[PDB]
Amino acid sequence: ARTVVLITGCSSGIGLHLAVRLASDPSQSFKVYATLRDLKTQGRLWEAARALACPPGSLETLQLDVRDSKSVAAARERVTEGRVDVLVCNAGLGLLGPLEALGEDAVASVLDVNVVGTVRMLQAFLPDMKRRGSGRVLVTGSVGGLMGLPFNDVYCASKFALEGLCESLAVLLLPFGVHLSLIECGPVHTGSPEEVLDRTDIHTFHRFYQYLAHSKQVFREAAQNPEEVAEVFLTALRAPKPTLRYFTTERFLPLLRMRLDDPSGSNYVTAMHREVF
Amino acid sequence: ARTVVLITGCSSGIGLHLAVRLASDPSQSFKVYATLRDLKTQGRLWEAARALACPPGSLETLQLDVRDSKSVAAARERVTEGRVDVLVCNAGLGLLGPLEALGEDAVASVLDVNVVGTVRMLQAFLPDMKRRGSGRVLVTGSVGGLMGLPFNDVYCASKFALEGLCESLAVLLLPFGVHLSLIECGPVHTGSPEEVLDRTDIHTFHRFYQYLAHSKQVFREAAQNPEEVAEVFLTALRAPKPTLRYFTTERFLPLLRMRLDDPSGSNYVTAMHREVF
Ligand SMILES: C[C@]12CCC(=O)C[C@@H]1CC[C@@H]1[C@@H]2CC[C@]2(C)[C@@H](O)CC[C@@H]12
Ligand SMILES: C[C@]12CCC(=O)C[C@@H]1CC[C@@H]1[C@@H]2CC[C@]2(C)[C@@H](O)CC[C@@H]12
Repeated sequence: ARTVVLITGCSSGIGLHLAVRLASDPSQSFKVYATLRDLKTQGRLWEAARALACPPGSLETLQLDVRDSKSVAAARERVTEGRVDVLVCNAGLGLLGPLEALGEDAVASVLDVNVVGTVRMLQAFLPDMKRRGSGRVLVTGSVGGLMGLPFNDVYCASKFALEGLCESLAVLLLPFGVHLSLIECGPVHTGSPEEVLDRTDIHTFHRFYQYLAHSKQVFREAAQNPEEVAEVFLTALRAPKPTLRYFTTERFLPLLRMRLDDPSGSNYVTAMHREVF
Repeated sequence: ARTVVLITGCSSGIGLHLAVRLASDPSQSFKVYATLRDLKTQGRLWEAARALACPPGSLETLQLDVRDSKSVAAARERVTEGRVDVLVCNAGLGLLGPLEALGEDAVASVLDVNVVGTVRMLQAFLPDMKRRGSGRVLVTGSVGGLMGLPFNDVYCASKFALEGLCESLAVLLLPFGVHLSLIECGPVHTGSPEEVLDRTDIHTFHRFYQYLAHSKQVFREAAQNPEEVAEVFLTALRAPKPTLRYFTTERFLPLLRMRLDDPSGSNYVTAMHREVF
């Protein structure tokens, strides 16, 4: 009857706002499983759910740790309807800093949550979709998945990885009737200094500050409401033939095109260096 | 005096051929540390070294496991010259199959060797390069880093990740005088069926066969000599101002451009589906 949606990473941000947008939809078309790594963070989702007056039974929370394939399987068994019509792979971690200041565990964690975590969800959920010959997968992407950003080396690695993962899968899934799309987000309004200085050189440290200053100004001028981003997920959801990629904004497309039409990377690296520094 | 080169993944392929090309250079400009995960595989490198008559002391082998930051640090201490002029990040794993048939450990291993392994090398070696204000980093890339290939979902994820990692770093390293370049390789002439069938559906299994058939024909028609690929690394090495990206072939550039100029991904996914299936 209803469209069953399971969303990862609902404790804040896009995931939180998408979950309550869908559950509160005036048409009541959606049953939403909002999943979270730590149940102690669920308060914010329930406060938003109340604000939007989600009908009882339109929204349920599950604990799901995308690092643990047992946790993934336990949450899938909790989908009482026995299918997922829309899977939204949104859990993700950022990681910001000079590459040599990043702990090895932090690097592996970002990769595990952002890439392997999405692999675990797709392994768990794609089979029943392929069998039914139907289902929609939406994956939260980033501008940092489409072009490299300084001091985001590992975050960008992880978001570029989701691009390759999803594009590869889409080439195969086409004749199966299962549609996968990336939702490419720019900024969204959702170590300490001594720590970082201890792990890098003064010149890199200064470039980091410059990057942070520029980033803050891009964010204050350009950040989108998660309400507006969530509606782009909805657009993808309802598209009779969805495309592989949706963009939540036109903002970064000129930078992207400059990347796109000089494959040597020389124009992009130059332009981004000037843009930031 | 000599240009000190440390290359990862020298047991076969590009890494093996690049190592002996450099060590055997008639000019004797290069001292090469060819590194390998398992020393039992070093025979092939030494057979090639003899064939090309590398002078004694032009080539040394080190054991290096890019999964282990202690192994990385132990090999760096073995660079008797106390600097690395050229770091070649080439170790890599493939992974081929229906996504749901891939073991979780195999997925994590590919990511660890191909992405985190390269992060470990850059963390270990970039600091002294930035300090000197000089050094060249060359990273073995792939066509699968630039466009998604069906049944290579995790391999492509890993090779897309190297793109984001390197591009992000290049934006920063520009004013430091340290130059990083990807060398984008097409095919290079360097589970059992019951296993895979047990882990997927018959229809995906059949698409896998089709992909393998097409792949084999692309390889037989298009595979390059690693001798020819190694010379593209040399070109990058010697370029007074290197670009971010070198391509070893023009072959896949029409497919890439079609990807590049439809950001929605719709033309690429369609064209690649038709190309393979
Ligand atoms: C990381 C930031 C800033 C913080 C964030 O939420 C993600 C966002 C993605 C767009 C980036 C931006 C930093 C400034 C950049 C790099 C602009 O120059 C162009 C794209 C911007
Ligand atoms: C994985 C393969 C085949 C095996 C290999 O060594 C890597 C190589 C990269 C180019 C791929 C190719 C498979 C066939 C493809 C997908 C062609 O259609 C275009 C690019 C090709």
